[PDB]
Amino acid sequence: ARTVVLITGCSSGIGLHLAVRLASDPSQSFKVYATLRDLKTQGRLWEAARALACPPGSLETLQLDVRDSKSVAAARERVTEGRVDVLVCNAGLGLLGPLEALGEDAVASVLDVNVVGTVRMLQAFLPDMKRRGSGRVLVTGSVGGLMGLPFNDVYCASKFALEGLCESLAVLLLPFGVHLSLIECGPVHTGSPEEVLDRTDIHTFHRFYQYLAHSKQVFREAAQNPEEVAEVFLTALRAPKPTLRYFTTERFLPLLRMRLDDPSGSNYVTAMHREVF
Amino acid sequence: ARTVVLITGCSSGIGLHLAVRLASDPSQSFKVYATLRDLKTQGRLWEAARALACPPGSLETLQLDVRDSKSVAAARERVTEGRVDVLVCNAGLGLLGPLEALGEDAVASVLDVNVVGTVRMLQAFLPDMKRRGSGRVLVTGSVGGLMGLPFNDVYCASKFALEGLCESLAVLLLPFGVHLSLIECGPVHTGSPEEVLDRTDIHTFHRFYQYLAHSKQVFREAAQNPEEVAEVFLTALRAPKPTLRYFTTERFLPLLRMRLDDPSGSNYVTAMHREVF
Ligand SMILES: C[C@]12CCC(=O)C[C@@H]1CC[C@@H]1[C@@H]2CC[C@]2(C)[C@@H](O)CC[C@@H]12
Ligand SMILES: C[C@]12CCC(=O)C[C@@H]1CC[C@@H]1[C@@H]2CC[C@]2(C)[C@@H](O)CC[C@@H]12
Repeated sequence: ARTVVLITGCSSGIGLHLAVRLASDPSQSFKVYATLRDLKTQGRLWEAARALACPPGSLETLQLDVRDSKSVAAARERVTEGRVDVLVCNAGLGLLGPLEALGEDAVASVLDVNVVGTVRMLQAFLPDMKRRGSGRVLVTGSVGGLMGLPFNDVYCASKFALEGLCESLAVLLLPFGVHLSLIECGPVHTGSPEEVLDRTDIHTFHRFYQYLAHSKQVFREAAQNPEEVAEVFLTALRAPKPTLRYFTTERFLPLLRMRLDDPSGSNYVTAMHREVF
Repeated sequence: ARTVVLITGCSSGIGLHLAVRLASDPSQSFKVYATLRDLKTQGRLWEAARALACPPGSLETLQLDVRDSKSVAAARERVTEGRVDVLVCNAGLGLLGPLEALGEDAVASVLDVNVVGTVRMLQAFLPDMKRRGSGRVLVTGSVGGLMGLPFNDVYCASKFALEGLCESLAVLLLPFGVHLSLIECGPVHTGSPEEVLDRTDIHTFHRFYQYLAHSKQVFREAAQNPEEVAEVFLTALRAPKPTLRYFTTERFLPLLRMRLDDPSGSNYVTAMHREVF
């Protein structure tokens, strides 16, 4: 009857706002499983759910740790309807800093949550979709998945990885009737200094500050409401033939095109260096 | 005096051929540390070294496991010259199959060797390069880093990740005088069926066969000599101002451009589906 949606990473941000947008939809078309790594963070989702007056039974929370394939399987068994019509792979971690200041565990964690975590969800959920010959997968992407950003080396690695993962899968899934799309987000309004200085050189440290200053100004001028981003997920959801990629904004497309039409990377690296520094 | 080169993944392929090309250079400009995960595989490198008559002391082998930051640090201490002029990040794993048939450990291993392994090398070696204000980093890339290939979902994820990692770093390293370049390789002439069938559906299994058939024909028609690929690394090495990206072939550039100029991904996914299936 209803469209069953399971969303990862609902404790804040896009995931939180998408979950309550869908559950509160005036048409009541959606049953939403909002999943979270730590149940102690669920308060914010329930406060938003109340604000939007989600009908009882339109929204349920599950604990799901995308690092643990047992946790993934336990949450899938909790989908009482026995299918997922829309899977939204949104859990993700950022990681910001000079590459040599990043702990090895932090690097592996970002990769595990952002890439392997999405692999675990797709392994768990794609089979029943392929069998039914139907289902929609939406994956939260980033501008940092489409072009490299300084001091985001590992975050960008992880978001570029989701691009390759999803594009590869889409080439195969086409004749199966299962549609996968990336939702490419720019900024969204959702170590300490001594720590970082201890792990890098003064010149890199200064470039980091410059990057942070520029980033803050891009964010204050350009950040989108998660309400507006969530509606782009909805657009993808309802598209009779969805495309592989949706963009939540036109903002970064000129930078992207400059990347796109000089494959040597020389124009992009130059332009981004000037843009930031 | 000599240009000190440390290359990862020298047991076969590009890494093996690049190592002996450099060590055997008639000019004797290069001292090469060819590194390998398992020393039992070093025979092939030494057979090639003899064939090309590398002078004694032009080539040394080190054991290096890019999964282990202690192994990385132990090999760096073995660079008797106390600097690395050229770091070649080439170790890599493939992974081929229906996504749901891939073991979780195999997925994590590919990511660890191909992405985190390269992060470990850059963390270990970039600091002294930035300090000197000089050094060249060359990273073995792939066509699968630039466009998604069906049944290579995790391999492509890993090779897309190297793109984001390197591009992000290049934006920063520009004013430091340290130059990083990807060398984008097409095919290079360097589970059992019951296993895979047990882990997927018959229809995906059949698409896998089709992909393998097409792949084999692309390889037989298009595979390059690693001798020819190694010379593209040399070109990058010697370029007074290197670009971010070198391509070893023009072959896949029409497919890439079609990807590049439809950001929605719709033309690429369609064209690649038709190309393979
Ligand atoms: C990381 C930031 C800033 C913080 C964030 O939420 C993600 C966002 C993605 C767009 C980036 C931006 C930093 C400034 C950049 C790099 C602009 O120059 C162009 C794209 C911007
Ligand atoms: C994985 C393969 C085949 C095996 C290999 O060594 C890597 C190589 C990269 C180019 C791929 C190719 C498979 C066939 C493809 C997908 C062609 O259609 C275009 C690019 C090709």
